[PDB]
Amino acid sequence: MGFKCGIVGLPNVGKSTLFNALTKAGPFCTIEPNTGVVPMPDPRLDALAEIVKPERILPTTMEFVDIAGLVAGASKGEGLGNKFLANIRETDAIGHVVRCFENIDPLDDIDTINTELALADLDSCERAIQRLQKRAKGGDKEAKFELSVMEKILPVLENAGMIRSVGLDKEELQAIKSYNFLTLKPTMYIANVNEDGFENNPYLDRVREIAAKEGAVVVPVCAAIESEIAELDDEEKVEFLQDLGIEEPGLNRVIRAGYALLNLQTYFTAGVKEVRAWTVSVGATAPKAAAVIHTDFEKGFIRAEVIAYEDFIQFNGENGAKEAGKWRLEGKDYIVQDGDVMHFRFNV
Repeated sequence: MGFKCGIVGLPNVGKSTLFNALTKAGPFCTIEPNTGVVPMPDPRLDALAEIVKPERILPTTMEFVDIAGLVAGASKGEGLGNKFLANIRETDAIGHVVRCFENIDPLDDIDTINTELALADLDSCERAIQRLQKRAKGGDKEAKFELSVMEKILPVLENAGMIRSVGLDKEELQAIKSYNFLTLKPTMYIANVNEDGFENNPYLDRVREIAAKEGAVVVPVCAAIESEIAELDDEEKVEFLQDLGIEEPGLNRVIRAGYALLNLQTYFTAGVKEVRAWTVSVGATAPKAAAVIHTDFEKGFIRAEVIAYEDFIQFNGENGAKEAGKWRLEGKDYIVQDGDVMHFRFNV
């Protein structure tokens, strides 16, 4: 959708251990514009590879961005050259690291940052109201429509609330898109714990408590335990894992949780030459999905040949599934499903 999640956090909370784990680890694809770009870790790839035996395997990517600058008075601070807020502006969602062990209600911590986001949005909202008012006083119908949206979010921002928590409809969103409001960015909590934190943890519970209220995802990592795995060899690490019920780097969970947060889904193409993960927004039709591969699919699309991920696996590839009849022709309004194995036609 834009493809950036910004990692934010209070000064002593592991943001750093976590974003370095993420940077270390960034088949035959060379991605090298990577101030936080990583390959999506997706075990569907290898599972597909096992059936298909492709020469190459091409995951997709997730971009994370480590938000520079100081938090404590970001809103006032910006006039002084603080970039916390502008940095957040260049992203599409927010992964919000919360210290979830001792050395204080987690809410106070989370509030420290949300205050500064709401305060900046308030200032935007107030300044907009002044301009849009004078347009509307002059009969300007669009400006009356935006203003009325401003006037719904204003008192929410006055009270440190999030624009994302206001039930605005699509027309309403559409009209305020251009403000690039910070408190409208989707967010998930990255609850950072001790290598022994997952368990009976009053902190982590209170964060889950807080998230439940606003529909938010919470993803526990131990950035301690996570930063370890990260300065071992390619493979000189396997034996490190098993030692508990984490079957993979708990980091892979944060990568996938942020890919979701940006509303992204994967579909796959699979053949003897390659298995590739392809990114589209949730709810894309096949033609939108397809246009990701080539731009003439927009107009040129004829059909999608589609197998549900679960069938491709079960029936061992495309001739299996065909045999079992799980190989569908789908059309212009088919809504791509997570992990569909697709082949697109622009000829018979």
